[PDB]
Amino acid sequence: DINVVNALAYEDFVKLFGNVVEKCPLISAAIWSYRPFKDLADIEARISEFIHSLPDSGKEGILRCHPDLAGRDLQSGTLTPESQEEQSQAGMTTLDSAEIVHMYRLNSEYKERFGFPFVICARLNNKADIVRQLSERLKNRRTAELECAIEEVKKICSLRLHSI
Amino acid sequence: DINVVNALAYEDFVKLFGNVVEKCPLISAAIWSYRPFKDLADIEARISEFIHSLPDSGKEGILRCHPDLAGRDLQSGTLTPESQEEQSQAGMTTLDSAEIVHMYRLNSEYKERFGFPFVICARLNNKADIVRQLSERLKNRRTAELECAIEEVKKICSLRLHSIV
Ligand SMILES: Nc1nc2[nH]cnc2c(=O)[nH]1
Ligand SMILES: Nc1nc2[nH]cnc2c(=O)[nH]1
Repeated sequence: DINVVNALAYEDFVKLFGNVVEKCPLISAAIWSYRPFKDLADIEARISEFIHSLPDSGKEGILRCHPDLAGRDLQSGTLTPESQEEQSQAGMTTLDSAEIVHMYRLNSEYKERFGFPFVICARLNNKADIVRQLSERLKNRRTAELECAIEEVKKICSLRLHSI
Repeated sequence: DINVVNALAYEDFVKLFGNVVEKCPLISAAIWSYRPFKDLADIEARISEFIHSLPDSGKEGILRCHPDLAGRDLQSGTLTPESQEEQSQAGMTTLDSAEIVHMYRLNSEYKERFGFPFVICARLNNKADIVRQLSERLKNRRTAELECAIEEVKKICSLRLHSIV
């Protein structure tokens, strides 16, 4: 109900929507300035516009706020509730020993190449697609990869928003 | 050592500097793109330029990530380690029932007017100073207050950085 959303104090709006972009409450806090919203699509569009207004470093920064697939946070049970649901859904919590090592190596190569973590919309992909995509995007030039990666962020955000 | 800072993996740089702007690790994460940093001043300069490049809503967003002085999070013991230290140093952790209620009302008026929390460099102000600032700044136009508040965020950030040093 967008009417209830529109009457939210900023503190409650930030509590409700503060993690639609992983560890970036500033982004959802910002868009509250554009209330009232027509609908959830309006909120989505504002978030996309905000991300797009950022310098490249800002986009890279958003990426760096995301946890590795199957990395330290997943293994240590210190993911945000959203990342935990997403990573479980993509098969990350039931990887075997060889798969864990493989994800480590792939993540390591990616982050060494690009200087931010590998991000892919987990809810839209299964385990096998994830590995294929890691390997494929590993071949991208940095500018093209930044665009690709941010598109994945925007997909994650849309799903998060619609899960609320 | 700035050499040691420059050698940090982004994951470690974010871990160390991720809260120099309250609940805004994104800012520390972004500026790592600009390494090597010449010095501490370069880091602060990159932080300042990043914030300045945001739309006004982004600057408001940053403000909205800060907890109220003496507010719900302080009472619940759920402030960030830095925020707790800053507010304790400013005398917010030893207010009586009356004071706790009074902080609430001035903050309510302010946030209703401006649409973001009252932010002041707390390590540079005592109990009384804070109230006077709140009452004076309540008079500002919104355009001006945003600029005033963001300057305070940058002061807080500067001192958070120096504490790490
Ligand atoms: N959905 C999703 N994709 C990711 N890509 C990298 N980390 C994540 C995560 O936590 N969730
Ligand atoms: N230093 C400091 N100033 C503030 N102004 C409003 N909240 C805070 C806070 O947590 N710390």
